[PDB]
Amino acid sequence: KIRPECFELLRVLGKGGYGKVFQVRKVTGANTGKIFAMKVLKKAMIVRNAKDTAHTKAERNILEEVKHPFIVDLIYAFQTGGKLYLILEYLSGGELFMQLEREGIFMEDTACFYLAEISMALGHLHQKGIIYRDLKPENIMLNHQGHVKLTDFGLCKESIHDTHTFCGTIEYMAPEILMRSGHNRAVDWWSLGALMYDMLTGAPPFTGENRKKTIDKILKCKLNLPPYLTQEARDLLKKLLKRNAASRLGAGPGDAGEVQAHPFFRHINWEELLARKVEPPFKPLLQ
Ligand SMILES: CCc1cncnc1N1CCN(Cc2nc3cc(C(F)(F)F)ccc3[nH]2)CC1
Ligand SMILES: [Zn+2]
Repeated sequence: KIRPECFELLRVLGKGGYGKVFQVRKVTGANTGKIFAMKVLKKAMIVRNAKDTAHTKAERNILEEVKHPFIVDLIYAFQTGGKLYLILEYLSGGELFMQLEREGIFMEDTACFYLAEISMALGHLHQKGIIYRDLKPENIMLNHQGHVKLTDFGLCKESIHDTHTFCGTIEYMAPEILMRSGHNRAVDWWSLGALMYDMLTGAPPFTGENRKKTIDKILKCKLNLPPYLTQEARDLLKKLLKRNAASRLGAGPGDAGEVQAHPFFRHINWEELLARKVEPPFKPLLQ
């Protein structure tokens, strides 16, 4: 019988309008002493909104349904009168954002490793009919070894809200999401490109002085390909960051297989990648 009393709270990892994420220690059962992450949602906040209530259901369904090395693991889920609890694996490696912030610009080999692992996670989600939408580098964490974990499947984590599409940065989201004109898994391959661009140039591809100007630039999609990148990196970017969603690399029947076949990923051994037998560019434990 998993209860809130089965866990002691250690610290707040995140705080938002709908609740909190804690680092916790399990103090009962065979897992006594194990460290987890605990997401606690406020029911009252959520049930007063039909979309959020659906989104909260979707989150738990997704987590219970996916199982993949590069996607965060759900260990337990329960609820009380006022709270919904999700017990996730604790990831000690931080957000991908922090590595990018420290490094300024990734070397291409570094970027390739992360994008390669992410592509496998995306392919898994798409097989399950799930769209990730937003690969801004805060939405990707690293485990203790330095491997990728997609984490963002639930409610908007902001305290102030703009519907939640526009509540955080929109710089990594596809034009057709911003226009609300209907979309599909192709938006993830767009977002992979935006993240790649961020990794290799220091900033996402389309940024304006304000929110209005940023949206305009994304819709116009006039990509500036820096001349310094390899031909492979440039070609992959040009095929991901396209306004015509159907024509994006990855948007076809092959999905992730299409992207993973690109010359930019030519040195990647996918069997070894998936088994996490490939040495990551950064080791959080050593940092
Ligand atoms: C739960 C997976 C995880 C595993 N291991 C270590 N760190 C992790 N997280 C990943 C998520 N990250 C961001 C975040 N999501 C949030 C959601 C909320 C919400 F309750 F929905 F309002 C509030 C604050 C939030 N902060 C906090 C640390
Ligand atoms: Zn919001």
